[PDB]
Amino acid sequence: HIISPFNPRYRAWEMWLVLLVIYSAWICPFQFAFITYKKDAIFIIDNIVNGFFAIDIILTFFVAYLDSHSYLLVDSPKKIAIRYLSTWFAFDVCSTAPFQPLSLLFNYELGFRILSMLRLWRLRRVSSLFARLEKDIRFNYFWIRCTKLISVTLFAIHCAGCFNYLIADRYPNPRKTWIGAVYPNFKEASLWNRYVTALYWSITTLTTTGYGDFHAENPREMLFDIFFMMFNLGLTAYLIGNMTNLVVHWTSRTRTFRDSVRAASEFASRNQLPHDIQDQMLSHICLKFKTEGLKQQETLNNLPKAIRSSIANYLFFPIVHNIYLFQGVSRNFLFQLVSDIDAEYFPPKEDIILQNEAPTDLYILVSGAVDFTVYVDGHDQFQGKAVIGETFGEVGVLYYRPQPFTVRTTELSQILRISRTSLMSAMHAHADDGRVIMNNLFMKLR
Amino acid sequence: HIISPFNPRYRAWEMWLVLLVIYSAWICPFQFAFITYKKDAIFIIDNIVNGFFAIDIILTFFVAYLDSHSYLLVDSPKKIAIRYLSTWFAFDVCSTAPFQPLSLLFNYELGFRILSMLRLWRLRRVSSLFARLEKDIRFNYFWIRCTKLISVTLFAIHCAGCFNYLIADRYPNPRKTWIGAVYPNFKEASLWNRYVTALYWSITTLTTTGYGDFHAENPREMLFDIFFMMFNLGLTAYLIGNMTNLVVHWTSRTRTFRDSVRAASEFASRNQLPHDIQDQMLSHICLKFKTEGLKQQETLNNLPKAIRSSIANYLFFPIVHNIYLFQGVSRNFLFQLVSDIDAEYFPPKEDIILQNEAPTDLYILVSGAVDFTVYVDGHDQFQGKAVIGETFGEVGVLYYRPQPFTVRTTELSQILRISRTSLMSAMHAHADDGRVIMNNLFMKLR
Amino acid sequence: HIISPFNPRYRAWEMWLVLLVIYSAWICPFQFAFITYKKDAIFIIDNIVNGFFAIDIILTFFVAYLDSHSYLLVDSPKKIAIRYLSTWFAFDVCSTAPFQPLSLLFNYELGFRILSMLRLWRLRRVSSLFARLEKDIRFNYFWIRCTKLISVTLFAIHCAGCFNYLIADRYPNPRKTWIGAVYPNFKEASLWNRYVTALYWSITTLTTTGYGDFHAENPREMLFDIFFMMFNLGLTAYLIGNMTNLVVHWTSRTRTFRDSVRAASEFASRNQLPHDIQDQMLSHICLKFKTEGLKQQETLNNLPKAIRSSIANYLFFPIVHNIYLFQGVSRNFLFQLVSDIDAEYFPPKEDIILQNEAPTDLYILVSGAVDFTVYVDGHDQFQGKAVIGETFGEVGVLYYRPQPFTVRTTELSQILRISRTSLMSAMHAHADDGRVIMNNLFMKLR
Amino acid sequence: HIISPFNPRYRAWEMWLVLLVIYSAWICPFQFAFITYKKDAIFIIDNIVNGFFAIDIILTFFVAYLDSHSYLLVDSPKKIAIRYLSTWFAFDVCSTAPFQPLSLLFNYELGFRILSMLRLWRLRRVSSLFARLEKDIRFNYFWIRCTKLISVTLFAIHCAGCFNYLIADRYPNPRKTWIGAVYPNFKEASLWNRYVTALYWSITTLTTTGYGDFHAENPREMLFDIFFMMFNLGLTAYLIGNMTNLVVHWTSRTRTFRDSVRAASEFASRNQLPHDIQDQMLSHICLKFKTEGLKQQETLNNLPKAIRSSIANYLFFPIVHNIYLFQGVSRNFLFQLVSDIDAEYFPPKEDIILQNEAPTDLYILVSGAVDFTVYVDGHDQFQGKAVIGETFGEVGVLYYRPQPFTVRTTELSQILRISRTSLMSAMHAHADDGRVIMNNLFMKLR
Ligand SMILES: CCCCCCCCCCCCCC(=O)O[C@@H](COC(=O)CCCCCCCC)COP(=O)(O)O
Ligand SMILES: CCCCCCCCCCCCCC(=O)O[C@@H](COC(=O)CCCCCCCC)COP(=O)(O)O
Ligand SMILES: CCCCCCCCCCCCCC(=O)O[C@@H](COC(=O)CCCCCCCC)COP(=O)(O)O
Ligand SMILES: CCCCCCCCCCCCCC(=O)O[C@@H](COC(=O)CCCCCCCC)COP(=O)(O)O
Ligand SMILES: CC(C)CCC[C@@H](C)[C@H]1CC[C@H]2[C@@H]3CC[C@@H]4C[C@@H](O)CC[C@]4(C)[C@H]3CC[C@]12C
Ligand SMILES: CC(C)CCC[C@@H](C)[C@H]1CC[C@H]2[C@@H]3CC[C@@H]4C[C@@H](O)CC[C@]4(C)[C@H]3CC[C@]12C
Ligand SMILES: CC(C)CCC[C@@H](C)[C@H]1CC[C@H]2[C@@H]3CC[C@@H]4C[C@@H](O)CC[C@]4(C)[C@H]3CC[C@]12C
Ligand SMILES: CC(C)CCC[C@@H](C)[C@H]1CC[C@H]2[C@@H]3CC[C@@H]4C[C@@H](O)CC[C@]4(C)[C@H]3CC[C@]12C
Repeated sequence: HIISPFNPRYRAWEMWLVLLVIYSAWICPFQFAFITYKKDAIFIIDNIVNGFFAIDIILTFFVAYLDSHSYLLVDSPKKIAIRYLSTWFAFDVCSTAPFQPLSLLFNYELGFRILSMLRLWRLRRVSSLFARLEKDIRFNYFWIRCTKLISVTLFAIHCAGCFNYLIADRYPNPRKTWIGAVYPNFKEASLWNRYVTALYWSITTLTTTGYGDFHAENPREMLFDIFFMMFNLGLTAYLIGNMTNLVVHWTSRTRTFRDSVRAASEFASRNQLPHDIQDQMLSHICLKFKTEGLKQQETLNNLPKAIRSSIANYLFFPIVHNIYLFQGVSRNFLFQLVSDIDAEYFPPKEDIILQNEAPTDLYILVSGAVDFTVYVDGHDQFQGKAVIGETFGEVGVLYYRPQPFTVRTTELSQILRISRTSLMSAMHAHADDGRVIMNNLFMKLR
Repeated sequence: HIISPFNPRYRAWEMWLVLLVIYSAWICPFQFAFITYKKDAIFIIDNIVNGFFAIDIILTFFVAYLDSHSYLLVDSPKKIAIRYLSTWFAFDVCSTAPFQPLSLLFNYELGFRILSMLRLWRLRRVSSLFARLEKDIRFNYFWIRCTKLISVTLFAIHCAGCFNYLIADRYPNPRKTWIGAVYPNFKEASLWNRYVTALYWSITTLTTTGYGDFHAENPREMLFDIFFMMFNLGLTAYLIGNMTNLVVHWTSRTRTFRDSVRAASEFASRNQLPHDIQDQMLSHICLKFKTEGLKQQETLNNLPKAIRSSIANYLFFPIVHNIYLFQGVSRNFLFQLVSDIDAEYFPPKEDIILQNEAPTDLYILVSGAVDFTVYVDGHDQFQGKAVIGETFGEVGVLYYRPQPFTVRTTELSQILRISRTSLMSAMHAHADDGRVIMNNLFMKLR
Repeated sequence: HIISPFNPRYRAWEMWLVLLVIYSAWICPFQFAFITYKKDAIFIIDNIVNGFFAIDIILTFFVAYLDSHSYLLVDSPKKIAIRYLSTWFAFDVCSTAPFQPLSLLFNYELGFRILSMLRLWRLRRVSSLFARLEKDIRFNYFWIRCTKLISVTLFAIHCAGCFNYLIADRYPNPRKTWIGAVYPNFKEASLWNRYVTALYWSITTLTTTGYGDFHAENPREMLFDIFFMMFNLGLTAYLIGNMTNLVVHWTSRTRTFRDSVRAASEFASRNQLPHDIQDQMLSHICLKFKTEGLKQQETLNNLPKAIRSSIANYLFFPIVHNIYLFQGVSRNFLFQLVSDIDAEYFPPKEDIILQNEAPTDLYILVSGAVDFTVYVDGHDQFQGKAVIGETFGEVGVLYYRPQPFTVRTTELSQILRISRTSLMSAMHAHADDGRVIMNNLFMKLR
Repeated sequence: HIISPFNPRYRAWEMWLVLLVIYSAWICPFQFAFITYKKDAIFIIDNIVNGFFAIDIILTFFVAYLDSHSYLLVDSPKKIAIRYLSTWFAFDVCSTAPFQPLSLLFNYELGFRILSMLRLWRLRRVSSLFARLEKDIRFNYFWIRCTKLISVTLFAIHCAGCFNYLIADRYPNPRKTWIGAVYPNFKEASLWNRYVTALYWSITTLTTTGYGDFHAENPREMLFDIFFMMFNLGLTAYLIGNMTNLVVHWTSRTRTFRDSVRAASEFASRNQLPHDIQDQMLSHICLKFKTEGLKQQETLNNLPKAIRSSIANYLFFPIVHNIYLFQGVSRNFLFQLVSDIDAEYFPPKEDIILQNEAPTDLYILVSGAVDFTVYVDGHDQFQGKAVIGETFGEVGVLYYRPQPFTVRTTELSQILRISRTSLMSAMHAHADDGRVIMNNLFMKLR
């Protein structure tokens, strides 16, 4: 018996009202200044529009809302009328109520047009849409906000141009007005010439060009220009502020990358490192930026540490499920195993593990070739290998001994890292470490 | 015997002085240029205003202040005169002292008007108010500062317009001035036409429009325009800077939210997660933003860790006071218990606790339904439940064993979390853990 | 059989195309408005340019690209045509296709010039270059982006000026146009005068000056100015946003330094420290800023903790290799030793180690003199020394006893710091600590 | 034999050169356009200025500099000539060399004035001063940078005005120039009228007003305005960027404070806390902001942890030196004791320690009254006290028992905090804890 605020009916009703509001807001100054009122072909359409909003006044009592403290619903139509009658009812029933149609049919005009300028309270619904669409996900945020600013700027042009043409009509002596002193016969021309002339006056003093045509002579008009140029100063400052937000935010990523590269280059050229350490640092920052892992670190560390477990369970479980070491290790162990795996990504020709380094982490390959050569003991050649899926670092499992070989990449790779302390934290989950240790003993003895 | 600076008398005295300062600052250029001086109907009011400030000069010796290093008072009127006589006394006694009324009554004028332009030192009190109202809590900060800028801009318009009308009066050959070459008979017109014309000239070169009327011909006036247009360049840059602060600060929250959603969507569409993990991540960020917990985390972690204990004592003590487990647990234990409770809030249909997960935390419901179904062992149906107030996670109290069921939400909930390490930290507070363990044994055996 | 996208041939082919695109984009409005078409001396060059792009349409099928998910290559020409035929093929084959040369040779003009305005789709390659050069390392980032903005601004001036000269030619009554009412005989003048006049009109309404010459009289031209001044408002806001990024980013370092100095001075002058502690704090921040160690800390702590080991191995191994203590300590121990050394840098006259201070760290000198004097027990003189390479702090190795002397610098120095906990972490690497302890015993006994 | 770069002689020599550079840069356009050259009264002064710079060319070989990698000196005049002859020698010896005085005395002019426009290379010294004064401590940073921008803007006005007056002189037909068509007789007027007219033209198109006088008619002049208005667009954007930095940086502190208060008020009014917890949170943030402890925390935690020990040794040693507990505790213990003391500051009426709270920290008063009342057991009245210097919290030294009383402030205080873990860390420093424990036993037994 109560209409939910997420039906397909009510949302299409709102968007039909939004098109109707845009119609009313475009007509109202153009009706206020140029055209007369006694003819009725637009009077019909205005009365129909007032009928639609009078229907909406009734129908907003049947609609549920979303409360702030308790969520997802408010029903039982008490407190709905308390919400609607306190916040938005008074100005809506002032705006919806016809006054010109009663003045026309009762006895009878300028004081009745000002009562028709209250139709602009209907323009809150466009603000409610541009509040919804920023916060909705499935839209470009830097498109909606510039659309909002273009809407406000175009409406300011329109309303100011029509009001100045009004104050040019109502004044005796057509000469010494802004349009009279240039065109001496202007009331006999069409609507398109007068409307384009008023619009052209208004935009040359909004966008602060100000050629020198169409300046003011009438002192009341000379008074209107003071308030309009104050308003244009304020709005132009606001517009430059929004475009500064769009430019600062659109290019933050590339600027932060170039900061990191400048800092690495100053640190390198200060201490005079030869070539190799420079190329390692700069290529490693280039491949941190091509796979943008900084936002990955932040947004993974903002997750509630169970959804990241389901992420790693999707990504790395069939890779860890088939290794040299792990054979029969009881997948209910693997669910608690997988969730601490921290992926990584590595440049080519970066010496990963050097000879006689004290061990720190397991390096499961997921892709990419690896080339191992003797370091210090062997001047050149020798042997060293590992292929997709084939782990290494299995010396420092429990042997606690340094790595035999050198580890230099050939083509780029993706290397998982279950480190030493993570392994020793996995040690207390016993009765399945026996299978791992049997795989170690039968692994190395063969 | 010494007036405190927080009386209701002295604050109303200051605000009466602020209205008097605004009066003096509006009159002084308008008196300096347009009107004469020999008539006395405003001379009376100016002498009365000088009387009020001469009273304030005496009365500021009886008032205490707030020192910088030691707080809350300085009394004993030594060092009050040392403060007042060193900082603000000289220019105040130069500004308050009448010079035109002595020139009028002594013997007698342009050199005496410049001595009346020193009345603008009285305008420090408006700066003191706009320093107080930013730092006071009970006002909108983005309203006060724009009011300050509108005040400075309007006063610049006013003073520049009146000074240019002065330099147009004092020059012989009324033609070849800015107002003379357009209106040849301008000294015979009223005050309102000349004042609106001067104001209209001034605003078309402050807001950089510059139509082309009212340009300068007199070379001293052509010299005045150089300094005024330098000043307008500086002030327009300052105004755009302040509106950039208001726009960058007004929309930081929505922009940060949309950053987080873009980063989550790039991380999802890079690694090709199917649907479910995307919808979990995006709905969890949407319900971190509807209940803005990031500012909550920051401002709770900036608190001195006793007021947050009183906060949690108000919020969660009658909820934890009535549980399945806790029955007679000696509320002086509960005061030390409650202060480490970390609240949280959760989306619907997010699988909270999965089957055979190694346990981490207690999950006391505060609201919201919970639905538990068999995971892996059971393909569908089965049973699992918990209602408002009914805790779960009571397996991993001391049993250290994985959870039996799956835990999926149905409608959204608020779930407290006293985690495993927090429980084991609460273990050393003994002689009341016996009641908890008896409640465990009689709880599970039934 | 497939051309790689990193050959020297294909890159020079692209840059030749970029010069050809700049040629076409400069000619096309200037051809559209000023000159005729029936003569053929430029028609030849345009057909040759269309030939070059028709060659490029074929040749872009033989070129490999870089995929997003898997890196470094895509070969095997399937999916290359799927990439190229879906993204960029349609507008390229619309732009490359000649239509004016077919209109000239088939039967025959304004509707055929608009088909020649589609040559501006060729201007995507300039956007691809200005996307590459920001992300490439070996270029100044704040030079490329301002070059991009100057390019867009100059092209807007050019195209708007030529389009307004077109709409001034095509209109009957040469008077009441923008160039007709000032120059009554303008079609008989040269190209340079008309082109400079159109360019001069366009820039006085792009850069919002607007003298007052050359305003519009024709109502269709009065309509064109509305769209052009809207566009200029948008572009001027965008340009101010980019220069705000350049100014905020160019002076962040000096502003952060001056923040730190202001905060230290307020903390000093609040609590009334005499002189010495002020000069120590301020000189220490000055020598943190002359050797900018903050970016060093950040970018070293962002490194993957093996490249920083190779850095410290290059920088400090021949310094630690020759000390009082270390003599025969088996350089495979030294590789694991060096990587935890944290360098530092110190001001002169800063009291480094005071008398009877509980010990915290080893202080190996690398440069700079050190002067030690008796503290408290000795009023003045006494003795204390250490020279380049000569360590101190060797009391608190295992003796766990306070330092004997005071340590005040004379000229500035660079002092390594292997702290107490780092030494005790190095203790478990035994069978070579015996040599260190023998060097201690024979060191102190002599 | 080598002049140090920090003598009082050489710095005064540099500042005399800076005044001479400002003289040359102001004269050079004004000499280039307005005045003739054959008279000699300024020719003398120019030759003298060239003599001063020819002396400086020699004298810059005797001066030491500061190297980048090794600091504080470079002597031994090899590599000084390598620095000076590579970087700055060529353009200095091109600028210093006279060419007009040789043209005047050799045989003989426009091509020789362009050789005199190379005197503007001498203007690097003003850039070196405005690089030094930002980085020097004893100057306001937001004053120097705005002075730099005003200097560049005024010089742009000056040079552009004089160059346009040159291109107005050199053209035949004095009518159809910018100054000719308004003043038909302008070459017969003085210097002040022509100079003010050129300056007034230049500033109305720098500050984008553009009245409508003084527009261009000569096509070469119409070409000059294009480059000058491009330059003014660029410089106006740069100026707005710098004022945006000054406004964003000048009001960051108050804006951050108001952020914290808005976040606390939203967190309070969301969860509906009654009054008391709101007033505690808001008054505690107000007294974190009146004594700005956030910058204190940052800049103390950036200190090298020995200077902060000397700070706490100056601030708190004679306060801790005289307590209830500590009597004879051997001040060489006190030097290691004091350095971990963390000061704090507290609002009035904030309940500091509640009844039956599990203890956390010692609370030595340094000022401010304290009022203790019974909590829960006692409804009202009771007793509780502590005065300046009199510690409390001495229950939980080793008794590990909750506090007896409640602790509510009356007037604001400053309370040191040596916490529980800091005390237990001080426990291993024995052979003087016996005196503390004797003071405990004789303290409580009395
Ligand atoms: C041709 C006819 C077209 C008709 C269709 C157009 C009608 C659309 C109408 C939408 C209106 C809602 C837009 C809104 O809500 O107003 C923004 C605020 O506007 C300002 O800047 C006002 C600064 C004033 C300048 C100071 C005055 C100086 C004294 C919110 O911006 P926010 O900060 O994002 O909330
Ligand atoms: C019609 C009559 C109305 C009379 C009533 C109005 C009187 C009110 C009067 C209030 C005055 C106090 C306002 C203040 O204090 O001046 C701000 C600073 O102003 C600037 O920008 C000055 C930039 C100059 C431009 C460089 C010059 C270029 C060479 C502080 O701003 P802050 O940074 O927030 O402190
Ligand atoms: C004399 C002849 C010279 C011919 C050579 C010049 C041709 C070069 C041509 C390069 C073009 C690529 C440059 C680009 O891509 O367009 C930037 C975006 O431009 C804007 O600002 C457009 C704002 C519109 C204002 C709103 C309109 C208001 C309704 C990207 O900027 P981004 O943000 O960095 O990506
Ligand atoms: C009346 C006679 C007075 C004579 C005395 C004055 C002589 C002083 C002369 C000082 C000069 C050094 C100042 C400097 O170095 O130039 C700043 C940079 O200037 C710009 O903005 C240039 C933007 C160009 C706009 C793009 C052009 C668009 C195509 C550094 O600013 P920075 O970023 O802080 O380094
Ligand atoms: C002189 C002339 C330029 C005046 C134009 C000013 C407009 C910018 C004014 C006229 C009516 C105003 C609208 C009417 C009230 C609206 C409801 C409010 O919840 C949001 C702002 C809201 C949408 C206003 C925005 C600003 C408007 C559109
Ligand atoms: C050419 C014309 C535009 C000059 C107007 C400049 C004004 C903006 C000047 C004139 C007098 C100045 C005021 C007088 C001194 C005031 C005391 C000081 O503690 C705060 C600034 C303070 C309030 C000044 C602000 C700027 C004012 C109001
Ligand atoms: C009224 C007149 C000023 C219009 C000029 C507008 C120009 C600024 C428009 C005209 C053609 C447009 C270009 C054509 C399409 C181009 C491909 C796109 O991938 C990047 C933008 C891209 C390069 C456009 C940038 C903006 C241009 C250059
Ligand atoms: C059209 C007219 C407005 C041209 C004026 C442009 C000036 C802004 C140019 C003219 C000469 C230029 C100066 C000459 C070279 C100087 C050395 C360099 O290390 C710092 C910039 C440096 C100081 C330049 C700054 C910009 C100046 C002062």
